[PDB]
Amino acid sequence: MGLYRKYIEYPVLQKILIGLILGAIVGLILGHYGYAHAVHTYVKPFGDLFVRLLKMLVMPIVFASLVVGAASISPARLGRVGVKIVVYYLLTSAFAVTLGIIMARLFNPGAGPPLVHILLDIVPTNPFGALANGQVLPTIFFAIILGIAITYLMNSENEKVRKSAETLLDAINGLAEAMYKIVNGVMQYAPIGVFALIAYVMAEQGVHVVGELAKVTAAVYVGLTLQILLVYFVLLKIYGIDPISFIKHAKDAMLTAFVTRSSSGTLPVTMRVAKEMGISEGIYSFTLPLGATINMDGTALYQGVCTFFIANALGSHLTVGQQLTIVLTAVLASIGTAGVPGAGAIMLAMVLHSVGLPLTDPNVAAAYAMILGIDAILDMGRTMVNVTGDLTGTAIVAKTE
Ligand SMILES: N[C@@H](CC(=O)O)C(=O)O
Repeated sequence: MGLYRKYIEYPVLQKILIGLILGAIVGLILGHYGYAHAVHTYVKPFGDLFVRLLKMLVMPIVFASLVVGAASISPARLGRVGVKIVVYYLLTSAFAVTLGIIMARLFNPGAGPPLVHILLDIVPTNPFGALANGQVLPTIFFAIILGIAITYLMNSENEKVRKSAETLLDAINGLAEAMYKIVNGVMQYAPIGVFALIAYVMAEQGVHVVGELAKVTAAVYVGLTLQILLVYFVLLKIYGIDPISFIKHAKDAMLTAFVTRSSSGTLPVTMRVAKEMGISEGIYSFTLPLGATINMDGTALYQGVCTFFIANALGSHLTVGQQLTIVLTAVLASIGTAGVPGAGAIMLAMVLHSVGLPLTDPNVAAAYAMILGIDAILDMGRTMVNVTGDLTGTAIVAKTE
């Protein structure tokens, strides 16, 4: 076709980066000349199509890949990896949100759920209904249950049941391997989408990011970088794995999660960098699709610093906010959020409705609107630390096995 084949000749991460750079440059130039409605009605629909594709991909890829993932064995490896991976994700997410409580105290703010039905909603009251209407967490539950039942059926004695279980597992594996090819097809289109998205985001609200609300995003970025270098480095340093080689060996997945702003949009490159890391296929194949959508350390560290930006601009106080329930509801919102770009803001609204200062006041929508505008640049570092937390967990359970 001509220049199209040269466009599918470049490597991907030497192209999404040039899209981000030439999006931020043209966004700043068109923000210095006041073309904000021009970008918002001409260039932003490409980024909205990109976000539409990354939302489309998440629901088959969290079901079929997770059913295939729960086919190592039923008892031993699955049980031990399950317990020592969910408690690992819980401690990493809780340490991230208590770092967020630690943050915005050395840093500054910017001036200018019935508590058991949330856990009972994990069990889906209808599996196809909880697969249609979003609901990533009950889809995860039903997918793990179906995987365990399929790996029980494959060890049966009747030949017809064995053939039927093998055919069902091969069908779901065909869907889970077709969704990765659709991910590759989307991430070929990705530089146009990230160009449009960062162009609009730098144009509309990002023109004054460094003037005011610079200390909140400085708090987010310094907290995420210190989260990396003070949790993941020490967790690789406990179990005897050199972590600078871990960054230089997983920088592929780190960078594509940094630019595409989706944890579940970087699942194939995270799987290929685990195999290029050589973790082992049977030991990552369950915990990477689980960890892609059950632990988000970026949103966990992000909800605390967002609630401290809102509550310390014009809010009640910090100890009247009762930070322990902020930690708990932020861990729950990190667990229950999806892997799309603009996901954690809605769960942040859920956190604020659940802990205090709900979204009805005339001085809470004005603080939330600025962070809804600036959410798109924080999503980058959020998904970056999420995918490298997944990779860190896979390397840890590679060590203790
Ligand atoms: N972008 C995050 C969610 C968020 O921070 O809004 C994810 O893909 O999981």
